[PDB]
Amino acid sequence: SNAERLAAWTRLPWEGLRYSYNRERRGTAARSCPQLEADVALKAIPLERQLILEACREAERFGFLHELSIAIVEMERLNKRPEAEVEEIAK
Amino acid sequence: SNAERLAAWTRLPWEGLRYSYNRERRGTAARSCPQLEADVALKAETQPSEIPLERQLILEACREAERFGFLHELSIAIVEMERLNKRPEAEVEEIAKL
Repeated sequence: SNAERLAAWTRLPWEGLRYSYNRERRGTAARSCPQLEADVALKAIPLERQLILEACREAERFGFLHELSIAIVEMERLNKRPEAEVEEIAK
Repeated sequence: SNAERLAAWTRLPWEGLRYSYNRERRGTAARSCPQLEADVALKAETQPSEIPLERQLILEACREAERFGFLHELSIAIVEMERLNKRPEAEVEEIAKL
């Protein structure tokens, strides 16, 4: 789905991305960042990718994947991801 | 936090991982290995799940290191043990990004 594409396209570290997931999950019963990280540790693709992937899937399950994708693109542009590569995820 | 990252990354058995936890907890009020083992075993008892107890033990130990301020020392010790078991260096850099 688009959750996997988004998770595979991003270049941000989870250390940064976790703030956007935490922001856009507001109002939903999706897992917190502590819960996502703990579930990935307890049920043990590179680890950081797994966390991003689990976050994006959770956003899709709880209906805020579009909001998260907007925030990720914003963070990417803040870290100078070229527009030609933002074009890849806009489709 | 980085406790969850470390616990997810390590493949060491608790039988081995308990040594680095016990060595790096010196000087702190962190729980001993038997205290962690009894606590986690009871928690796994009161909430039965498919989660391997060893994975809960390791996560608890990493969280305890973070609480008492020796998580960085525990990460170094864990990586040394993993390197002794020939954990591929490409995987070591994944955890070294902390």
